[PDB]
Amino acid sequence: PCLTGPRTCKDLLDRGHFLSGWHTIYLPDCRPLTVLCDMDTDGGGWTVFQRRVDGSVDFYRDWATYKQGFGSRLGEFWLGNDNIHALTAQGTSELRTDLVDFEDNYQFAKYRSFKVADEAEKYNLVLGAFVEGSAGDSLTFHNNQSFSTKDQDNDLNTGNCAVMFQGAWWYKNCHTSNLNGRYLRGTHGSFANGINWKSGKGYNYSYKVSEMKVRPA
Amino acid sequence: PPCLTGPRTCKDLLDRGHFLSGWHTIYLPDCRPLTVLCDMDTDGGGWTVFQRRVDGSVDFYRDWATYKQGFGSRLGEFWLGNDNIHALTAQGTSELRTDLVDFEDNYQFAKYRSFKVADEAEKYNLVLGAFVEGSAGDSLTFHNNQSFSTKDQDNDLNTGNCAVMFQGAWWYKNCHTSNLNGRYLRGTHGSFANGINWKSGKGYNYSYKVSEMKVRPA
Amino acid sequence: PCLTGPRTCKDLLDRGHFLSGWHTIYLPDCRPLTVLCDMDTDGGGWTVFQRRVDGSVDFYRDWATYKQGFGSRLGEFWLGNDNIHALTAQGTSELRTDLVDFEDNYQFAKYRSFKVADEAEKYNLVLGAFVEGSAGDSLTFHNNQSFSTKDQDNDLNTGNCAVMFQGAWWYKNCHTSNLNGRYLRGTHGSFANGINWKSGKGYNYSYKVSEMKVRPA
Ligand SMILES: CC(=O)N[C@@H]1[C@@H](O)[C@H](O)[C@@H](CO)O[C@H]1O
Ligand SMILES: CC(=O)N[C@@H]1[C@@H](O)[C@H](O)[C@@H](CO)O[C@H]1O
Ligand SMILES: CC(=O)N[C@@H]1[C@@H](O)[C@H](O)[C@@H](CO)O[C@H]1O
Ligand SMILES: [Ca+2]
Ligand SMILES: [Ca+2]
Ligand SMILES: [Ca+2]
Repeated sequence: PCLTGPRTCKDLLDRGHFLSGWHTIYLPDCRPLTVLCDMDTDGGGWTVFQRRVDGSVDFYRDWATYKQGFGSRLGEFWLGNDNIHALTAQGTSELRTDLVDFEDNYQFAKYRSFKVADEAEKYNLVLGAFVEGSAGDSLTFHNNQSFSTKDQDNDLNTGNCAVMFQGAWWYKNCHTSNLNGRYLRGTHGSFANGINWKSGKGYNYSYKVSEMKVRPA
Repeated sequence: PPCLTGPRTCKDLLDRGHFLSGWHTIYLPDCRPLTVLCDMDTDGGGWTVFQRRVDGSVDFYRDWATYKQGFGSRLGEFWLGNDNIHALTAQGTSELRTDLVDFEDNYQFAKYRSFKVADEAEKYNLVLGAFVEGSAGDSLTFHNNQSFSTKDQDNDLNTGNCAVMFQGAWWYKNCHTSNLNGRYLRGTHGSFANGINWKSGKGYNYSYKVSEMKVRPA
Repeated sequence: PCLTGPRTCKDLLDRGHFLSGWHTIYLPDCRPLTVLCDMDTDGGGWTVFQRRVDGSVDFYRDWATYKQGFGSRLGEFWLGNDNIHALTAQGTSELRTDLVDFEDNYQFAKYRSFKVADEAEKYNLVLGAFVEGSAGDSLTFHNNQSFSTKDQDNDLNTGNCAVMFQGAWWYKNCHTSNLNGRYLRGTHGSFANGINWKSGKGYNYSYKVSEMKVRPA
């Protein structure tokens, strides 16, 4: 199947798959991966590597777990850092972030290009220009930063950001966005440890839905 | 353009011991593979679901193209696409079932001897057989023999645009007695007949919680 | 095909399926079966055979229907007794149960082993022994009874305990756990006919989430 197999959800849309769902694709080295395709948002063809929807999965996970990926196809997941690297290493994927609050308001953020490096470079975030988006730009702040988890500190803070904000991210000192934070359901008293996006609903409101997804430029 | 290679319907799949509802691949007429939702439970099981509404998560007020190719998500609401549905019902003779749930969790249903839609050439003309039964009453025969319409394709019998007037996409006459691709208005609504409505069921001013349209070989 | 594909969800996790979802496996007799793998909980690699989550599937069913299996891959289901049998047939696997109340508190129970008797010998519950559950042991009391359903009495009682409590279970005058009971959606005014587990919520409260699952040792 690797021969002439689809490489991204875009190929799958081009080839006539118009329903959002899980399909297998073939990574550059030919490894088959089953991924979530968003065929609807902003013209479709997006590969979704992060989804938050209901609080059912625990995102406070170690480096090994973020490495291989975790969660469920029936709901919330992180595709895996090795997987994300592979999806974004060769070519130019743009990045969309879709956000939904509990009052059912939708907001987004689109970036001109998105790439994460291999495990040897700490899954370094390399992020292109902010394009448009009502959610406002809350990821540029994180550009060119290593990824970190509770058991592996690569931040620019004297503490551990992933522990202080109970998540995992390309934290610097510490964060403006925190989509892998705890599912706190709306406004929360604690500071910045929920699924947050500063420019969007700020450090004190934890989104209901979060999706992170890539498409070839 | 039927495939003898493998399973042509959810019925075939049920027959080969697939007892759980879910997405499965069937083989249409030119052995074109399609992943479809099978209802393995309702009324003996083996129904292929081509329309599903559940939570209002997906926008159903879409244009011709979008309805032609299909839209939505396997995790939730979808319209299988008019090409797909035609392809599904062109060969043979399929029962149609409509299952409906209100927000008190009351179940209603309608059933029809046969259902097909013509190809795009003929505007996905609906061709419906006799009503068999159902607590929801018959709010579909009125639509027998009409072209499909969307908001950017008026093929109806009103001097206006039914799809715009009633925010949906359907085999609009002048205009309708069902509007299952209407807006998801959660129960009662004061607007007229622009919800997930079935006239003989909960009238023109109530929009259902769940709607499912499915076929099965007679 | 058969001699090269996985025979439990564990095998699939060892081959690098880190996300929970439906995958097909091959039983002892080479018949293929598509089962839900929990790749997440407790090291992952669990084949899930029962699942309650939203009360959308009628669990008030007969012998035949429990025999073949019923429900929706998208939601709630019973994998079916001769599958559950086929799975737990040759070898030995640990049963773990996972419960979640309508305020999002987690409770589980593990058992050294779990298997059901075949079509012939009714569906006799052959448990293992309790070992470390925050929801207590509400199943040891059921070890060694036949499965019974509204149309088949195999319990130790004058009336159908399954008709009494609208469930299907290894009953015996009567029950301490009613996982196939009704989804009475939390606090309820009838007795022992919800998705009940004594040690956990008592007899008049019905869980938000229930899952039973197995894994080799
Ligand atoms: C990928 C998929 O299944 N569809 C998601 C949907 O679940 C989400 O609620 C919304 C936010 O844009 O739309 C899509 O991103
Ligand atoms: C997976 C699926 O098809 N969904 C079920 C369907 O069996 C049925 O139409 C309806 C009640 O009839 O309940 C839905 O949730
Ligand atoms: C637990 C299980 O085996 N089922 C998965 C679970 O990992 C996930 O957290 C949940 C989300 O709805 O349901 C299923 O996708
Ligand atoms: Ca540090
Ligand atoms: Ca007109
Ligand atoms: Ca009895």
